[PDB]
Amino acid sequence: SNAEAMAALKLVPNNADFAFQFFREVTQEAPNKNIFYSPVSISTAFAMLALGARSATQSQILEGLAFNLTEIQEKEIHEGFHNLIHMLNHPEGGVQLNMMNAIFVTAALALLRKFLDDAKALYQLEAFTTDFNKPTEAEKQINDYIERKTHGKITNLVKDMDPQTVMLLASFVYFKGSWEKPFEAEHTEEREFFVDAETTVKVPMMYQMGRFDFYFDEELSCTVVRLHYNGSATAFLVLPAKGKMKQLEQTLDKETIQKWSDHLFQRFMNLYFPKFSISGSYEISNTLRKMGIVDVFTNQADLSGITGSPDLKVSKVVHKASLDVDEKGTTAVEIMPISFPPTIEFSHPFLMLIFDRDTNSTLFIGKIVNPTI
Ligand SMILES: C[C@]12CCC(=O)C=C1CC[C@@H]1[C@@H]2[C@@H](O)C[C@@]2(C)[C@H]1CC[C@]2(O)C(=O)CO
Ligand SMILES: NC[C@H]1O[C@H](O)[C@H](N)[C@@H](O)[C@@H]1O
Repeated sequence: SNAEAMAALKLVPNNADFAFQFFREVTQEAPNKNIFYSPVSISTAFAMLALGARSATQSQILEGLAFNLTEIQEKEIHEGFHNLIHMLNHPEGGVQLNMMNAIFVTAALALLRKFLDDAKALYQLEAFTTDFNKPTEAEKQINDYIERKTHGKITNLVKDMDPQTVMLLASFVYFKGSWEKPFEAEHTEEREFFVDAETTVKVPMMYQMGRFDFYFDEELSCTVVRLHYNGSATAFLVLPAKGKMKQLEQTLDKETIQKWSDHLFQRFMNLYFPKFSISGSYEISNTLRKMGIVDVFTNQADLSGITGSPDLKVSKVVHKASLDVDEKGTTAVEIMPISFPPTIEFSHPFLMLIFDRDTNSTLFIGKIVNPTI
């Protein structure tokens, strides 16, 4: 839904499929914890490796990313992702996501100019020769890099790095949206959030009254509220009924998303939503292995497009996503609402799904069980 987004849009179902398989996988390996990551950022970091991959290494990357090579060209995927990053990262554009990919490669290996140029042009890759036999100084320099790159918002990407690391793939992304409809800060008050409930925490609960996109599904036992950001990003806030999270996790896919957005309608309501911040920080190898991306991690990797020899493999891929949510920030037609409008209060665990409306991509997937962690 942006026309400049032509190449990016060809990617829309494949990226959404990947986004939600990844989600299904990760909620299994960690069933009662905060989950927070950037699908678009993971998809983008891996497609970028595909630039340098050959044969079955390459085919597994692209397929595990949910592309079917018999129906889409490799040219189009890279064109797609270049168009996507360009739109998400562009200053004049609707998101300013500032999502970043970096590789840290052992000084003991060669790099091809062809890979460095292709990956810079397409994917804005920064690549660093790294002496992993100085773990202390490697760690400190990598974390300083993430810190400086994120204007302070993300620090401590890596800790205790194997001195035999061949290549670290880093993707990281910080976001704070500006709300199309701001919450009034005078009315934020600490209220109770029900984690367990053997557990209960106090959270600053924001408040706003007004017309918001809303939908209830009975099938899933979920209240859906959708809030726009200024620009083109939008947030779906999904409140499952007590006892219905496991079920929502196991079903959630892009068809569920399309159902929701097809059926949202503006409803006047009292909205209570926590002011909070969340990080997710993962080494994502297993998850991707389980999704069928195998050889890239093993000695059977063909990354010869990177080094010019079949000597490279991905030792470690760290993904860190970070988000702040608060009240901020910035007429002639106003509804005459019913006497006792509904109240929706996100005060028990919920999903937060952040998308771009210009490229129809999933920017963030959050499962918030405890907004004070
Ligand atoms: C699932 C969906 C439609 C089917 C598909 O294969 C890919 C997606 C993922 C992104 C979704 C999209 C549509 O639903 C419209 C959405 C929600 C979009 C993100 C932003 C969006 O354009 C809107 O929020 C407009 O309401
Ligand atoms: N198949 C074409 C596509 O993939 C290659 O690996 C090239 N290096 C890149 O520039 C191009 O867009």
